[PDB]
Amino acid sequence: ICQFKLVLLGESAVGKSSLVLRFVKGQFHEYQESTIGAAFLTQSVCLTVKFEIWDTAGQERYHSLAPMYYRGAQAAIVVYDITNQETFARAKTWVKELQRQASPSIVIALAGNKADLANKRMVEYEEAQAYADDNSLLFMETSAKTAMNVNDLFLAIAKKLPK
Amino acid sequence: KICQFKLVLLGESAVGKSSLVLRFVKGQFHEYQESTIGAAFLTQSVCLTTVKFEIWDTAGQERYHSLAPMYYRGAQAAIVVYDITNQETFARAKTWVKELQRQASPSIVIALAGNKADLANKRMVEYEEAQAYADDNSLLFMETSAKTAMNVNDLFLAIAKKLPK
Ligand SMILES: Nc1nc2c(ncn2[C@@H]2O[C@H](COP(=O)(O)OP(=O)(O)O)[C@@H](O)[C@H]2O)c(=O)[nH]1
Ligand SMILES: Nc1nc2c(ncn2[C@@H]2O[C@H](COP(=O)(O)OP(=O)(O)O)[C@@H](O)[C@H]2O)c(=O)[nH]1
Repeated sequence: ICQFKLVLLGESAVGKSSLVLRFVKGQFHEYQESTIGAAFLTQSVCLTVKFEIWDTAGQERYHSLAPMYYRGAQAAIVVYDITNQETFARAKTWVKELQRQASPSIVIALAGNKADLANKRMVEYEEAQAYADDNSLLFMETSAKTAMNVNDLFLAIAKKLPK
Repeated sequence: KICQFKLVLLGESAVGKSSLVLRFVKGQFHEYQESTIGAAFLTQSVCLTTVKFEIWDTAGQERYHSLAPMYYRGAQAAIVVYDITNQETFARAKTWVKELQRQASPSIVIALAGNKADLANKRMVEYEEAQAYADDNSLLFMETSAKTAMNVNDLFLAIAKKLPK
């Protein structure tokens, strides 16, 4: 079993907490408090890769916390909301921050969350894909609400990590 | 440069959480008044860069550990209070330190306050047990008196110095 630390980043309300709860606990409850209720949570994927997952919900404003959150992190997911263009712009700022401040070996994924609300889409799939490709990022659209692509994002990260 | 943070107070009922908050925020103490800060939260600052605290009291809510998600969400600091005249309160402070370490952001700054230190002629919690305990858990520690204001401002100052700039 390989075990790694993974951090979730992104604007408040994009779905960071929901994504971690869906992956770790299997479930979703709408309008819950925006937190994972735990200092960190753990879950695995079999190829076995075990993730210790740190959420930044409630802490998004505090970029000087970066040293602590990124120390010993092997992976990160930057999350945006596909219905909110500003959150995609914001995601780029965190991708940049990871690139400048996290370990040079960190595996970064971008998640376009709330893809169940594709009718209210404001960030084009092809736009985020090009951006992800330009930055050597993993990219998927996700829905914590339905579970669409949630486990599979963590699996894609697991495959990119060292053995 | 005003950094503003959220701070939560934990500890057994009657240790002095509400008194400590009112002393820092309003400057004053009134003995035997209701165990509440009379506000959803209160704000006060410390100048170093000015650090502003939005302070949540748990007085009246101590039983309900299931509220922790809401209280700890977006919190950057916490103070766990005990009463230096009451050993069970110190034993209890350890339970809340453990709850914060398990359930709050890993980045949270945690302080330990031995309150009612003005009643040193009724002391039952050894300062050295408390200090050793604080050291083992990477906590800030001071004894305080909401009643006289001894060390109350300086406790929040010490927390402010440890928080991110
Ligand atoms: N429709 C939809 N709502 C979601 C999704 N993920 C999260 N939410 C909701 O969006 C709000 C914010 O989610 P939350 O996980 O707390 O975001 P966080 O602040 O980034 O941790 C809550 O009401 C969630 O239930 C999703 O994939 N689809
Ligand atoms: N002697 C003394 N009494 C205090 C001190 N702090 C609080 N008290 C008193 O202890 C009682 C409980 O305090 P309170 O602040 O309501 O505790 P809380 O339930 O933790 O909010 C009240 O009668 C306070 O006036 C202190 O530093 N010294």
